[PDB]
Amino acid sequence: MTDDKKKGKFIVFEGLDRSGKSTQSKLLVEYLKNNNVEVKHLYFPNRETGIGQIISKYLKMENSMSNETIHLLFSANRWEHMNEIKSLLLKGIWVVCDRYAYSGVAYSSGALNLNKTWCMNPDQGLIKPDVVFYLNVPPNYAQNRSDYGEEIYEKVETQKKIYETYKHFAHEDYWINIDATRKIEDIHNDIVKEVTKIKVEPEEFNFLWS
Amino acid sequence: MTDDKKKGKFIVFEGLDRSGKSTQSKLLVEYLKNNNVEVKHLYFPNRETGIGQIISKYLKMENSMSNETIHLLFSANRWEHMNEIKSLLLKGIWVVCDRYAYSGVAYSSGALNLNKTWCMNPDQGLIKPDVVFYLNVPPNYAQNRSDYGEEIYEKVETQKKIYETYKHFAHEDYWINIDATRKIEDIHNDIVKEVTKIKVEPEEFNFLWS
Ligand SMILES: Cc1cn([C@H]2C[C@H](O)[C@@H](COP(=O)(O)OP(=O)(O)OP(=O)(O)OP(=O)(O)OP(=O)(O)OC[C@H]3O[C@@H](n4cnc5c(N)ncnc54)[C@H](O)[C@@H]3O)O2)c(=O)[nH]c1=O
Ligand SMILES: Cc1cn([C@H]2C[C@H](O)[C@@H](COP(=O)(O)OP(=O)(O)OP(=O)(O)OP(=O)(O)OP(=O)(O)OC[C@H]3O[C@@H](n4cnc5c(N)ncnc54)[C@H](O)[C@@H]3O)O2)c(=O)[nH]c1=O
Ligand code: NA
Ligand code: NA
Ligand code: NA
Repeated sequence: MTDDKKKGKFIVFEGLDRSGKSTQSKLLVEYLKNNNVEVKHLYFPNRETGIGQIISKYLKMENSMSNETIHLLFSANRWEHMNEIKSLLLKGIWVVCDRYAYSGVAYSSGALNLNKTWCMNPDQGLIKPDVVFYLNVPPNYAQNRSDYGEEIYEKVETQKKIYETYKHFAHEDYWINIDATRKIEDIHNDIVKEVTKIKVEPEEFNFLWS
Repeated sequence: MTDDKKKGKFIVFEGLDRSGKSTQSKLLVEYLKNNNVEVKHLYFPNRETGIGQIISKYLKMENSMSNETIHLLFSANRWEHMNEIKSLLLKGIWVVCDRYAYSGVAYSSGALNLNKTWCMNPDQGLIKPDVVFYLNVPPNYAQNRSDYGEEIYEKVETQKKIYETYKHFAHEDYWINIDATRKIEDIHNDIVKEVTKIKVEPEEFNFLWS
């Protein structure tokens, strides 16, 4: 009756810029809703919060910030959401989340040359997701995307480095590589095949990075 | 000509709430200007910035935030200043600083119950000061001073836990314990005495947490 168990499932999309994360998670969520499964759609960065408004401005080059300043904002933005998320998952509501601490590490080490550990430390103790679908597109695949170049990191050479740093996570048992250069529909079914593989049962919360 | 040495000295004050840090540093700056040193007065948190504004609001109880959200903001706030303080110290301007990283560790783990290491990590890599002046007073000492209680940690029980965690720095190279229970001018005196002790010569930059 004093229950502290995670009851929803936590699903994260990771990927390079414009890689289809909104496209996929919308659909996943939509699929989850036609199957008696409850789910909230989240995303990082959340540009609505105080902290979030500053991240946005950085991304849009309306301001500039130092590497370590912006990195810690991205991380704080995830912690300002931990209760929300924890609450949802306690209640049995699934969370499908577009970007997370991986983005944080991939981007900052890749694009801003920060040290990976340094980059990881702030995000330690955030809730561990049950799965990450890394939508995988090659950096030069991305550029053909509709709004490519409008935001700070969307330059081929930069994505090129971010693509390489993302492999820092390939060895995780929840890291699921998805070849994302396809028909939206194909990618979608893979995700589905993979989400029903998971068994629905209550369990203790886990935290990064362990 | 391609020179990256530190030519200014960098002095932090640490202490519990309302200990006399602003007071003691207005004095040290005054003194430094007389005896011909160029010096800039800084303070943390710097409430005036996009981030500081959020910290301010937090401290006044105009918002709440998770512990981790706020702690990374305190850190971010110092990183957004490093470019400035590095330029100053590069040129030979001294920096006198009201509060720094130590505040972040002592407060966060003491008042908020965060893991020490985790608290330090985000500050790892900031410029190291030369000397820290800790204005030691007993935890219940300061409670009569003009505005005490207006801001979040200004509770006797909370001060005690902070006092215990500041000890984690107590007997270190750069750490200088000052009995700040005294009349202002006697405190000032003991500071100047240790300040005259400094060697003025250029040197390598040092970083937290070495
Ligand atoms: C969390 C975090 C983020 N960042 C950095 C990383 C990012 O560079 C940046 C902006 O954050 P963002 O999430 O807005 O950046 P993007 O993800 O690039 O922006 P999008 O959200 O728009 O990208 P999506 O991956 O959602 O792409 P999507 O909107 O789904 O689709 C793009 C286009 O492609 C089509 N499309 C979708 N799937 C397709 C497919 N399979 N085949 C062909 N076309 C496909 C879509 O319909 C759309 O037109 O922030 C950090 O540095 N640190 C951090 O901690
Ligand atoms: C940087 C950082 C801060 N914090 C926390 C620590 C803090 O709780 C709060 C910031 O808050 P603050 O630093 O603005 O507020 P205080 O620490 O209380 O410092 P103040 O700016 O309020 O004042 P001081 O401590 O400098 O005290 P001062 O302004 O010198 O004077 C206090 C009063 O006492 C008198 N006084 C001063 N010295 C006296 C003496 N020796 N004897 C008798 N009286 C003395 C003065 O006239 C004044 O009224 O945030 C974190 O949690 N993490 C972080 O990383
Ligand atoms: Na997205
Ligand atoms: Na105070
Ligand atoms: Na002060």
